[PDB]
Amino acid sequence: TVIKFRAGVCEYNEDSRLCTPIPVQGEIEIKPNEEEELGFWDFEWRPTEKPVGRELDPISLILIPGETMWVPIKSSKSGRIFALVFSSNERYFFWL
Repeated sequence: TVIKFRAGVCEYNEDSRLCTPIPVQGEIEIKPNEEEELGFWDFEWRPTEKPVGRELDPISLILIPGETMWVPIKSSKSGRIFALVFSSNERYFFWL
């Protein structure tokens, strides 16, 4: 049952090395893992909403409280960007 929801991603700037929220809203897709093996609510994102001059694409997101660390706030001035980082390079940032 790949359900669908509405959230946002997080673009990064190499000139300042920062992770701000993307102006595009797009949407996510709740998924019960590829075959309900890890019970991981795979969240598939995709440009299916109203963008703002920034063309994006589908981004497979994962949710594991026992593997990827949950980062709702990165100290300093920050609204609410839920970012999950594992250890190698599977670290994505999201904002609602």
